[PDB]
Amino acid sequence: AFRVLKPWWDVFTDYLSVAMLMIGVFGCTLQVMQDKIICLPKRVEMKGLKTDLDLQQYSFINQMCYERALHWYAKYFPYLVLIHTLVFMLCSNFWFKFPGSSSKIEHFISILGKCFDSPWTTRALDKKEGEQAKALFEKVKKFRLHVEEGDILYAMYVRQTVLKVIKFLIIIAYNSALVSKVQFTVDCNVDIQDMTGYKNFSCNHTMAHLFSKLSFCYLCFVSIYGLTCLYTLYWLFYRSLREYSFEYVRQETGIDDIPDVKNDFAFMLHMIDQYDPLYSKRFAVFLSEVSENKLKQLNL
Amino acid sequence: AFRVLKPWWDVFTDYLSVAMLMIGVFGCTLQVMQDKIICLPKRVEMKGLKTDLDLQQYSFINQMCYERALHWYAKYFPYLVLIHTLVFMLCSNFWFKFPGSSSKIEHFISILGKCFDSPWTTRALSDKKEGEQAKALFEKVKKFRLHVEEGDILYAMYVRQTVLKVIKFLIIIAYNSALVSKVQFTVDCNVDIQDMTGYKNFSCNHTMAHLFSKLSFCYLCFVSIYGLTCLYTLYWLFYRSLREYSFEYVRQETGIDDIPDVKNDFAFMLHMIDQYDPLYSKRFAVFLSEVSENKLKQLNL
Amino acid sequence: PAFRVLKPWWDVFTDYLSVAMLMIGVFGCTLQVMQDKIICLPKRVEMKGLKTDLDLQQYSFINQMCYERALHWYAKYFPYLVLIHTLVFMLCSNFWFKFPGSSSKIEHFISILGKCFDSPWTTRALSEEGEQAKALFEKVKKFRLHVEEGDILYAMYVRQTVLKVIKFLIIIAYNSALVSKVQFTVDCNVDIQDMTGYKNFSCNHTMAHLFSKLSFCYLCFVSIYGLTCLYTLYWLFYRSLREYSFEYVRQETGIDDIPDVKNDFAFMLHMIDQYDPLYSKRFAVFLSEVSENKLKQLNL
Amino acid sequence: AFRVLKPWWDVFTDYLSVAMLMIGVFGCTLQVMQDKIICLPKRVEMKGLKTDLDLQQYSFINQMCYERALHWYAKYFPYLVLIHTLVFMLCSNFWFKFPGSSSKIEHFISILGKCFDSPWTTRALSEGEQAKALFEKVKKFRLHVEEGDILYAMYVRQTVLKVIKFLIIIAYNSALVSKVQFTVDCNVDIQDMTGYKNFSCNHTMAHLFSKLSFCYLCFVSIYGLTCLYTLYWLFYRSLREYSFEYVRQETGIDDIPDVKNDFAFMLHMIDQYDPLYSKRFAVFLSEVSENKLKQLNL
Amino acid sequence: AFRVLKPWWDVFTDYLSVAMLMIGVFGCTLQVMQDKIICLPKRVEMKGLKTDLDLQQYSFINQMCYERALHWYAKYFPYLVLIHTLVFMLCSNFWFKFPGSSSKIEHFISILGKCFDSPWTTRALSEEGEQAKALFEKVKKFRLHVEEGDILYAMYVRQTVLKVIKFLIIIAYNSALVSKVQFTVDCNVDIQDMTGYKNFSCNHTMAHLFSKLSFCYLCFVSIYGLTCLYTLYWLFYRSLREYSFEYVRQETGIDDIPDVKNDFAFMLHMIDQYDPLYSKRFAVFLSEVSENKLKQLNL
Amino acid sequence: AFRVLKPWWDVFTDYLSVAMLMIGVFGCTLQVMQDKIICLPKRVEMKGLKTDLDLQQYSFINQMCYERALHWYAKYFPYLVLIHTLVFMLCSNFWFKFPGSSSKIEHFISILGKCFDSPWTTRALSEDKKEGEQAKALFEKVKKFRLHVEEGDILYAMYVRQTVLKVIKFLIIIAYNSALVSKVQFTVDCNVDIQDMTGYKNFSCNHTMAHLFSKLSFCYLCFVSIYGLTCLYTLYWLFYRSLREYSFEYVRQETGIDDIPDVKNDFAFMLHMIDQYDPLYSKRFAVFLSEVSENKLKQLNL
Repeated sequence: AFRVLKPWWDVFTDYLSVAMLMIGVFGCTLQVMQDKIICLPKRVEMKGLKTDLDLQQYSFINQMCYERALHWYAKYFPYLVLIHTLVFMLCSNFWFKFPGSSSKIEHFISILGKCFDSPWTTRALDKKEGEQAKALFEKVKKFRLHVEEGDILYAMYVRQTVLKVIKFLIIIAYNSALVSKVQFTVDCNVDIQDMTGYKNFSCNHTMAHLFSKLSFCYLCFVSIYGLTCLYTLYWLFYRSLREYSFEYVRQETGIDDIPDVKNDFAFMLHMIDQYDPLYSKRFAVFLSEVSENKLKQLNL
Repeated sequence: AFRVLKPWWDVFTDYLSVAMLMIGVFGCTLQVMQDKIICLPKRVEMKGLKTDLDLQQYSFINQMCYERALHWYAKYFPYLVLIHTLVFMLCSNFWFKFPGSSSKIEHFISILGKCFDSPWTTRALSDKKEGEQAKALFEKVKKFRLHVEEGDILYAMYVRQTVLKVIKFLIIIAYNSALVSKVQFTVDCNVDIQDMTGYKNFSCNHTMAHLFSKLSFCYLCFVSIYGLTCLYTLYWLFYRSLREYSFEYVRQETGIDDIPDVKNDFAFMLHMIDQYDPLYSKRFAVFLSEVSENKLKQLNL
Repeated sequence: PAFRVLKPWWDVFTDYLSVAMLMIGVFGCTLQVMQDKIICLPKRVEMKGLKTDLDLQQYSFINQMCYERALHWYAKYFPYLVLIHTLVFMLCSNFWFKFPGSSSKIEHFISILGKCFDSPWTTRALSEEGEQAKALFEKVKKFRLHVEEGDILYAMYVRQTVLKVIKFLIIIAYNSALVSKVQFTVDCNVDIQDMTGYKNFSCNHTMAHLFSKLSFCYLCFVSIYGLTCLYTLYWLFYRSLREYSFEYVRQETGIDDIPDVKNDFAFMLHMIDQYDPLYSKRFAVFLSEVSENKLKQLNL
Repeated sequence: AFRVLKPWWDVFTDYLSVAMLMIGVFGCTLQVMQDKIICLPKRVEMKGLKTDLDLQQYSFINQMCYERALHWYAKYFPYLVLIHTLVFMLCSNFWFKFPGSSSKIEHFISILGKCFDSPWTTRALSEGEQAKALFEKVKKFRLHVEEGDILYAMYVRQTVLKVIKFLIIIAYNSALVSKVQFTVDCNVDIQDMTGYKNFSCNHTMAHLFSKLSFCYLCFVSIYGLTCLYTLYWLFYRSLREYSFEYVRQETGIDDIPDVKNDFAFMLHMIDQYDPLYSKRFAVFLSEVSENKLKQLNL
Repeated sequence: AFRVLKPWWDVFTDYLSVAMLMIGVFGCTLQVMQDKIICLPKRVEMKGLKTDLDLQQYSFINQMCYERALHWYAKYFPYLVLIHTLVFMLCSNFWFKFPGSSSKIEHFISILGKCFDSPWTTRALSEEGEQAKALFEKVKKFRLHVEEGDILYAMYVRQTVLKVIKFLIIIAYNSALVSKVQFTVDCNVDIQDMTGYKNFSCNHTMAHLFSKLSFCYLCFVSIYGLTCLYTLYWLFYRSLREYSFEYVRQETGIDDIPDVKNDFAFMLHMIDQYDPLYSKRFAVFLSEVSENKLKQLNL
Repeated sequence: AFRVLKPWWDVFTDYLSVAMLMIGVFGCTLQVMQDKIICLPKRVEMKGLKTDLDLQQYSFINQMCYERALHWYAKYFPYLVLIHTLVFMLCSNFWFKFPGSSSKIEHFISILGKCFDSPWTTRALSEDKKEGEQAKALFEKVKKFRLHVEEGDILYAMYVRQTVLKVIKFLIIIAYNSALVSKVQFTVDCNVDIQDMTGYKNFSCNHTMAHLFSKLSFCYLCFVSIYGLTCLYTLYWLFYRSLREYSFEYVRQETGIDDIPDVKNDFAFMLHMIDQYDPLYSKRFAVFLSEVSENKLKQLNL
């Protein structure tokens, strides 16, 4: 379970991602359920000017004008938003499922769940209990040795953060670059004259008020997501958390003989701190020696 | 079950927000389907005049008019209502959802639950496990009184939340009241798409106008209620100093005149939870006297 | 859930009729926006048809101006008014377990009723363990010490029925005074005479002969439901339910000491009794000093 | 559930397969919607030339033009993408769920899981009935699976075929992705009925189709590169043998046997998921452990 | 459940049936989604001739032409694919759901299940007793009931023969008249008084798409034919009318179990195509010395 | 469920009938989805004649022509198929659902289940106080039910009449379908008289969905013919053996316990019809039907 294995960063990131997906879906829905460009030939008691063009030559005119006079961004913005949202979504689903980094999370979560609600921790401040305590101590030592050398628990996190930050920067730049070229009334000087007669036509993209407005809203939302990502990166460069400073536990437990948590164990403890400040205490409790000997002696 | 600390105000808030969201959804659904503008040129057995304009010049006329004539409010009111309603709904839920502030409320609620159910309180109100449980509850009460009674952080967050809600309510009422007088039926569009189409001035009729305007008033009305609730809210936390309680009535009630008058976060939480069921306060304050510790020790002894 | 016994027949009939009225309102709104509304034509006063010579957008301007300033306020937005009134009635009916004191007292009473209805010791005493009887007795003291001190829940149903009756009267008045304005063929004289060309016009509001009939049906429902609330006046006005006197149980059980409760305990007891005359007998056992003394002696 | 027996050459490939299925679905949907070709007869302040052709002869013109004047790839690209994607999925599907050998894989998985948490495993690292049953299961595995070939060959072909398919897909969707254009120049002979001989056509979904085709080219390149790396891994380890050296030297047991053929292949493949079940299997397969268990049976 | 009797033939048959049903569904979806034959009257600065005929007359022309010009395979092809697919799918999956052998299938399944995880079976094969004796006696009685009568040795044979015949017929028809699914044809309808013109040229819009799904379906039919031919070859090239527990005698220790023939032979031989050792788990009940040893242990 | 109370005849019947319903449904779809008669006015390098009729006068022409020009069978075929299939399906299951005759079948099912595998049955058929109690209870229940049921004929009359009605309906369906199947053609000729309004009197109509209707009707005739053949065969097998008296002659001769007599009327019919599912429950229910079993149970009570 990752409910406790998710800092304050990755609930706001998740909510903003879901909001972006909803915005993109609505934009694409409006793009599909519309009429798009509707162009007519420029003519350079009132009475209308009878253009005298059929209902198929007008379909050809509109088709050529759309994909020869409307810029790149204005015509596919929902697709670009959807793709970038997919990138920022499945760039935060790797380290929880990447190759070789799946079993360790489950093992650590199982250990944390198992070694939490026991009488020994409360009594810190018959044969079955002692045997279970010794088995838990041996398993904890074996697991801590297991996650002690190959530490894919910061490289994955740091890499995910770096990719997220780079994507945020590029997305903001691109979005703010061309969001000035999505206009309503374009002047398509498309030259197909041997068939449809008229030379230059004017065009009026239908959905170009929701396009710019949705682009501004999406740019603001992506700005918030990028600032949150930058702050999360800053927390990753504010203090070397590759080892844990088990000073509070050692001082306020009376069992100050446990080794200091380092590498993946320290990373997991620091992350769990954002959930509840007792899981690392539980691991340290089932990470000592004198208390283990006392448990063995009380087992008999 | 963080429901004990949610007064009648936070109960009406969810319902009013749901009503506003439903109104917005219906409005957007209506604006999506029905053809919006139907504009025609003007003349600025009586036979009908023949304009002689095709079925694409008519669509261009309609598209230009329904983007250069109809005002902003009438064009996009449902979206504004949806955004404002979502913001208002989110604001109230961000008092206990503050990152890292869920712990204090959870501890207070669980400690109150453990204090309101033990038989030790009734025994003191006139074995072996009883004294141990009473002593452990007293120790937990001291620990919460040590940590959960450190600073008035929570009472400094609800005040800000209520102030923000009031400011938003004033803004929403002002904007809607000022600009809900420009959603009209027969607007006049004077657009110079004249060489292309043929005629200069025209009249337009936003089909889904007389409905939307009516809906607006409903929203305005609903908004008032929410704002009004906030008003009474900004009288529970303003007319009295809710950061220093006084459990003198309960102490005189059960006889033990030894439980002190709590202050700061403990006082705020007690005085806020009391309005839901004003009896758990006495039970909670009961496990705050040295008589309880002495009785637990003697019973254990 | 678990509230099936807090409803006399009046509540059940009201729920059924309200569901039906909501269904009718939904169907009405679907019809009101499902098909072609008012169709209007311009009055023009060997056979030969008269050629009006009006296009297919001039006609839509005519129809839209002549079906928003000619049909009366009832005929146009009728189904919406029906839906609004149905929702108002539903909220008025189901607001007995939402207010704070209502929820608290209802929770306490429901818990006590569930505990007592499955009390084997109650049946054992009624035939002529250990501290479970004492726990039940303490729970009963808690219940009829918190709940049985005032009529907090007794005014809620004392006002909700009144409000529902007033609303029923108002609805009958409105839908019966303005139900003669839904006429099929209306005459609209709108002065859109320069744009379209012809001044006066006649209109047929196609979906009228159905809708008007529907209104009658709606009134019929809002009649029967109303009368139901009327009888709910009697059970709240016939004899003072402020006290419940289980005098019959005293003779039928052999223990002439069961208390005669009053106030909100009495109200809830009488109402639950109207749902089923089986909970009172079972719950009376843990309400007498004789049973407490018998349990205390049997412990010895 | 075959979740452990899946190297890095089994996760990214599956994900890219899902992506290919999605791209094909979107393309097929788009071709289902929209209108396709819209063609008009050419002339082989200016009033437009009145073509003056009915509304059914125009449908005849468009129907002829979009059948005799649009290239094979561009006319049916989404269907081809879907078919090729399903084909490349099916081959990988039977790799670990082959028709007539799924029993062996499940048996090996069950035996490995049982051997993972043996009570004597920790004792050797530092009550005989369960150990005896596990020893019997291990003996059954050594008798049946170790003598059984024709399991590594399946995982040889289920990577050999995909490489050829990837090369062919790149080749086919390489050249014929320059003949998916916008405007064509149809010159058909329907002149006695429609009236005009040569006409110009403008396929509607062509730019988006070209973009989606380039995207599918990139994703297929990724999948093919993953397959090529997997094949190179198979061909750059000679991993049809077992050499219990690390677990033996780390435990001290001097009776660890060497597995060949199917057991060796399974060990080498699962050796990417976690290098711990191999130690448990080696411990269960050490005859000194069996002798110690027999002595302790007293 | 009954999946135990499912050789490679059953897997291939189920898969190809799914594929054929998919192709037929995708065809009959488009069979009426788009518009069928668009036909216009032939005329037997370029300027377009004006036909001058209304919309209803054009609808009548199309209706007469695309029912007097398009061949009995170009028009109702998807329905033919669907009918043939249903026949070739319900011809199989009839052994397991036919009265007259459904009880036999149930008895075979129950006998397989009962003599599979017997507590004494572990001891007997590797090296409580009353239950094993009861199961053995019940199995023996069931075998004696099913000993005489090939009520199951001919059902599968006839099903395979039927599928072979249908495969040959389908690969004859659908490959002999796949030369008429075509684009523009020449309708020579005679409706001249009403519409106005005699000879018309037509274009069946979904032509060079049906004539490709046709080759796809012909390939799928060929594949299912190959699988059915191999199954038939397995059926009538080796003597499956009598089993042989030769390996059991030389690999278990009880050299007195007889060879069950007829229905028991067919059921055992078919099961052996899925997992051989399972038969061994029942072979312990095929020796009377096993019952004697069980009685001795119970003694 | 009395699935075992159903011969092969009703195994395929309530299957083939299902198929019939399917065809009907499809037809109804192709009756409401696709179009119908598109009739045009008759005229008794050329240019086409311009009829000069609008898109509503053509609607009135088509509506009158395909209501007074297309015969009754072709106008509504599919509804007839659905109704006839419904009649056959309803008459199919009026045996085990009628009021006042479901009880006997349920009692027979319960008794057959009790006696199918009973330790006393095996003990008597091989060559505990609870065992004796169960055997005595079974013998008492069997003795009660034997007098309870086998007095009338409410178990053979129902099936005989149901088969008779099904055969009659199959005959009628074949007659009607094979009779008026030469009146579904493409080009019918509507010489209607609406000329003061439209303008032309003699017009020709071409029912759009005609050939598909003829093909589906031939299919339905074939399937109903198969069902009729099955009904006829079952009828021959039901009225030739005189199943009102069943004697376990085979069981008596292969067991030698000549104390179970021959049942009569309804019990005989129920046993003989159960004989078409599994001839193992028959001997099982026959075993606890002799004085020897009750006598042995009474002796074992001591």
